[PDB]
Amino acid sequence: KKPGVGTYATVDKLKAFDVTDGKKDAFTIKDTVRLYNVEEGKTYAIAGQLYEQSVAGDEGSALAKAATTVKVTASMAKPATEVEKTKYGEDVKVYETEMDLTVKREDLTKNQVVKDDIALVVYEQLWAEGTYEKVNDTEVTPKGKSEPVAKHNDPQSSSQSITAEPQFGSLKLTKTVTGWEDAFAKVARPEASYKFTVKCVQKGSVDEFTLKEGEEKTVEGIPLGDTCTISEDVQGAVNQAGLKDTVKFTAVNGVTVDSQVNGEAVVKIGGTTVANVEVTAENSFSY
Repeated sequence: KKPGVGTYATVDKLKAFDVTDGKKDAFTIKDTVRLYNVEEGKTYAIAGQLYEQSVAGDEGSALAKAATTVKVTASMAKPATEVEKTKYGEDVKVYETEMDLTVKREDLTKNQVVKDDIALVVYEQLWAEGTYEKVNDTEVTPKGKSEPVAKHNDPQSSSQSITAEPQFGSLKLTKTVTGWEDAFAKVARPEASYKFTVKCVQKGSVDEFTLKEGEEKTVEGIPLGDTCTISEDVQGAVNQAGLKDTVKFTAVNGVTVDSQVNGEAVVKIGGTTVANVEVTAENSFSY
């Protein structure tokens, strides 16, 4: 029997949190530390670090760090999990304590649009009594070449994983028509089909579709703060109506829509601000 260490990471009792929550400036990862086959009455040092998964273990890349000393006692004992017993034996003695790892929301988002879930992971080390020169509240200083007696530096650990989950916005587009003239039209008004392409730059999306007059289409899952472009096939509209088409874009809820070329709009979907945006493209036909 040799000492071991394990961890279970949570945020507000859960395995994920909303990283695009503007009301939060930081998040606290509860790092529940499980000490295996340690000696009652000895004083160990423990350290934890929080990393984004792709750089997990890279010194300099830590989002948060914590360190402390723990004098192991019987009152800390907790029942072993089946996973713990499988690894360490059915008689493994488990002692539990905890530390907090607090990360600033801006160190996750970089104050930029968040496209995808950010995978996080907690690493932990256990240091035996006398093996560390000192401990501050972030790091254990070794005695020269000394090392922890156990580590849990496991980047694929589900137990130590946390997901920083972004929320998403959406864009609804509705087509309207004014100025139709049967003398010039080449199709029946209710059969006219108006072609659009909606692109969202941070999402990396291209959605092509048609709307008849009065129809709508929604593009979902747009990163908050994304820039979205809407492009109509204006010549296709002109060909069907037999008239010039001035496309007039509007949006509800005070959202601005910019149009620098006829049939082209740019709109922001949320902030880095309204998240479910609704735009109307009016095909204003005239001779």
